[PDB]
Amino acid sequence: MKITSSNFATIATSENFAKLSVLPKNHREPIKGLFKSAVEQFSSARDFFKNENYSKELAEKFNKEAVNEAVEKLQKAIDLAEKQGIQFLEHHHHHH
Amino acid sequence: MKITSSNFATIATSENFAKLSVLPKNHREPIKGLFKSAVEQFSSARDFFKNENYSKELAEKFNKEAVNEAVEKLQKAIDLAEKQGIQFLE
Repeated sequence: MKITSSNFATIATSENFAKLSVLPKNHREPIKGLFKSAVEQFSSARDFFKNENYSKELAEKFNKEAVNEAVEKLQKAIDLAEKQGIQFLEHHHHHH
Repeated sequence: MKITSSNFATIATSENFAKLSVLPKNHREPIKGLFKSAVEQFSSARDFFKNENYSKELAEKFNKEAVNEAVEKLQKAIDLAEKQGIQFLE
């Protein structure tokens, strides 16, 4: 699947994370690492908005670049995982 | 009510998790966390039988203790919730 800034949060779920548990430790730990790293970086990308010493311009720029790096990392983990036959869950709007 | 292995599925639902967004935040956050943590753990406990590197004795032992723990979580979640006036279905 294609990770974007819009759909990140709806794909990087504990469910999709739990699917990684079938890979051998050799392949599983680095993928779990990229996944949890992207998620930590994504969920922190807006924190400069609340930092009073940062301008709105810089906080918006940083937010944008942190998200794009987290998206890149999640794409890397998903792509590594799909080559091993893992199929992640899409977001089905009518289920929420 | 009081949570057990058989009743966990019937109680921890989206409907019941829906009733919790109405809560005031200081109460709303930890009870949503406990609830969500319980569900995720109840489910992960089933992947123990998928691990071919686990003896069936070990996989069953871990399955119970994980379930048991998820039951503790959902119980207090429900304790902490009903104390704020949320009726759940039996």
